[PDB]
Amino acid sequence: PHAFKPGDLVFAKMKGYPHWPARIDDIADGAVKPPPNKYPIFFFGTHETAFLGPKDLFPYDKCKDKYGKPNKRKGFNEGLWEIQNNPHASYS
Repeated sequence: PHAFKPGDLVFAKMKGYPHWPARIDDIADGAVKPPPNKYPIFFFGTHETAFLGPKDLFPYDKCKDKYGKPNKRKGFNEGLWEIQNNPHASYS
């Protein structure tokens, strides 16, 4: 098993939110230097971005049984559709 790379599918954990379907984005695409050992995360559904370290990143194939369940939070269910059906699309 390897370090996280752009295009990796995850659930990403932030405080006040459930584990959220997300992907690792490419930094070589932005014009922004990431904090040390943090990754640019794109959240499905909301189409928001944040920087998160590996402790908040849960690989999607391993964790979807547990986290890949409908939620009432705004964007979550759309985000589930997007990660399962077109995770690598332009949502921009």
